[PDB]
Amino acid sequence: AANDNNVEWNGLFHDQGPLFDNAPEPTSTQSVTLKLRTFKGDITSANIKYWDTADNAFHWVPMVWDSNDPTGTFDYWKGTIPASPSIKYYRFQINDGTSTAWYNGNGPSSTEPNADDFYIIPNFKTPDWLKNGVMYQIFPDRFYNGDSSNDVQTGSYTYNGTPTEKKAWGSSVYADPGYDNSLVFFGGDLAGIDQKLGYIKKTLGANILYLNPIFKAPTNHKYDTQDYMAVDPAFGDNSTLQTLINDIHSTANGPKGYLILDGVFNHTGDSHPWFDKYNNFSSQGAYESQSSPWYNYYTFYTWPDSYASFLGFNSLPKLNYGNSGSAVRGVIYNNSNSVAKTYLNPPYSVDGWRLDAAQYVDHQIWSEFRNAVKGVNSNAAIIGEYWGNANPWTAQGNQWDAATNFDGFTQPVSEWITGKDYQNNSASISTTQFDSWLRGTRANYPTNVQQSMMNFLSNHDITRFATRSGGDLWKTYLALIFQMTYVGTPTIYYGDEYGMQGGADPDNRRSFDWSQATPSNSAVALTQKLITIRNQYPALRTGSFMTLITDDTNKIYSYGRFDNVNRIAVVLNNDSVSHTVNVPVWQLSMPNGSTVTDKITGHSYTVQNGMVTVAVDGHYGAVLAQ
Ligand SMILES: [Ca+2]
Ligand SMILES: [Ca+2]
Ligand SMILES: [Ca+2]
Repeated sequence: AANDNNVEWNGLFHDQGPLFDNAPEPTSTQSVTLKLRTFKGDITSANIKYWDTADNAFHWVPMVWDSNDPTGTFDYWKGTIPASPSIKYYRFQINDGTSTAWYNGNGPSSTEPNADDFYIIPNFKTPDWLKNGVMYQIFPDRFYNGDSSNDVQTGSYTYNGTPTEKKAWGSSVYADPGYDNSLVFFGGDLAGIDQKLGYIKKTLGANILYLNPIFKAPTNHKYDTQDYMAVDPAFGDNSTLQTLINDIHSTANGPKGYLILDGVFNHTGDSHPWFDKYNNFSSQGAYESQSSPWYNYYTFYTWPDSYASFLGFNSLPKLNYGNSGSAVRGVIYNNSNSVAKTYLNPPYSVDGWRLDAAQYVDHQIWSEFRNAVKGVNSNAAIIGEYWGNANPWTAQGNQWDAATNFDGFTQPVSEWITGKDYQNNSASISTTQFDSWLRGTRANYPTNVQQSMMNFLSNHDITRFATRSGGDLWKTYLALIFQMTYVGTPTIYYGDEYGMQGGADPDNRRSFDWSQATPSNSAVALTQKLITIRNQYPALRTGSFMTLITDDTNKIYSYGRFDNVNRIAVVLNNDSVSHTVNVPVWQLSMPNGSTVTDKITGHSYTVQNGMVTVAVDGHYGAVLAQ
């Protein structure tokens, strides 16, 4: 490159990783020094242009030449945005004489963008353990039966005229004729989770557990809460929960762990005493009388049978949060003994809440909720359920730390690798489309939020990845290599690590086959290897992300994860045959003559003419680190 009236887009880079931003989670008094990469000698000037919410105006900061990279291929330019408490948004103007390019979260543009600016949100922190962790999601009835004494039996109780059914471990999840799918119980419990902490924390290496609901409720899924304050007896008691939490937190039995609970705060069950549709309590619920002590906890359109609910399910009546200081806001979060606080305080001290159905609870309520949660424990995580762009609950730093990454992770991964959407409908995307989808969805979020997103291949509300993949376990390998090297918390839905299959609910909640929970299962062996690799390299958790190859002919995707210390080129082959790939590691400033090691195999390579040449099997990958 040269000063030649032309900005060369291929040389340009910025994100908020360590090489480019010295303060990605600044306080009010920390200035933000930003670096923009270009090809060496390519440009004549560059400017940071930032919107300041303090004065509703743009501000321009001229940049200066900072340095070359070690390979001598690139310049870095630098400039500093001043310290203050205000939210700010920035982009770059990049000039080479009569040529101008713009650059922001969406990359380069010939025209000035007005969306996808980078974020500066002073004093907004997400928990660093969430950014750096690996999460394991457990649907408790189906993971491990640690104790038969608490098992629900066939006919133990009835709910809305149907008896419960016990089914044998490993059998079909579908209720036998006459029974109901939501009242089928395999016997998994908290004691079982406790007994399997060595599998989770050592055999795999995950350090965060996320549980589907565990509080008293008549169904097997327990999203129809009857008592927020009691562990459901099928799963244990509150003392079992305390013991489980202390064993999760222990550093003596594996890495220090964290527990995130499912907070079902949009709605209760229809059998909650506040509602009491079936008169299970002496008290009078909202369904029973318009003079009920809890009548105003719900919203009736025509009392008693037409009321607000989750998605039209009459079993899930929607809570009326009223306005600030209301009784409902009190019992859920404000009161010293609220549901949200109770589990965050001793003797529980859980590490976060996953917010079920969170889009149906307004932004004011989530802002108050954040204050309640973070006031007890500033390092307790708040992850909202949302299937789209969760910017409205994340990008001002006043509500959630992150969201369930359906839109930025689960869907594009599904469509690229399996050719199906996550509901197993036909929907395929190319490698260029995959890369574009990923970039646009990252750009929806502040960097800390991106790094804290819950990135799962499957969950309890979508079809299993291994079913979408038609049973080809190598598609799971590929998905795992991507998952464990991408931006956001890798989240393993129990069983995905061994290739568990399953269609739509309830078949996505099969009982876990413990014969497969060893490194003799090749997917488990790869999962363990990848978690070890992710835990070795901060660049994989909090590093920059740069696209390197998007090859739609050979179905090759390559990207770099890199920081001040490490440079890692991930190379993924989404074809059904091997490809030998020339990896442009020069883009990551890996020097000529240096060595890289594929951390999956231990195979070593030498960088030549900016390239590493590696053979990658179909539906597999290499993780080329130095
Ligand atoms: Ca130039
Ligand atoms: Ca049990
Ligand atoms: Ca009653």
